[PDB]
Amino acid sequence: YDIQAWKKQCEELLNLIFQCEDSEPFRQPVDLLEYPDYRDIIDTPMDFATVRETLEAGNYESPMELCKDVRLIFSNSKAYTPSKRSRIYSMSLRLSAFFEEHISSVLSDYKSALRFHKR
Ligand SMILES: CCNC(=O)c1c[nH]nn1
Repeated sequence: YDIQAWKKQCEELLNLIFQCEDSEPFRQPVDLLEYPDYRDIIDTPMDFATVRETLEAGNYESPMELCKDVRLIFSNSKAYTPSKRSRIYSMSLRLSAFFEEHISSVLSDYKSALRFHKR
């Protein structure tokens, strides 16, 4: 029933993602000195510290908005990878599976609570 519960649930999931070794390439914005052509390929950079900062600033209204930005971290990795076998892309796929497995109940509980609120 709690329409605000998603926020702490997302904070806890972000904490788990930061402890996961697979999140290392995605914890901070991609370094342009490391990947000089990054902005020629990626229009909208995204990373987990930016997601956490947006959440802590009170700049997400719903967990769907947070989801959209986390999914953008993974689609940017898929678009930038030179190979479906690359180390960083392979890390992104495992981390995406872990994220999707955990965000499912957050989204469901939020949408259910909002439907109850507007009944
Ligand atoms: C963190 C920026 N690099 C990537 O997303 C990447 C590199 N190889 N495969 N994907």
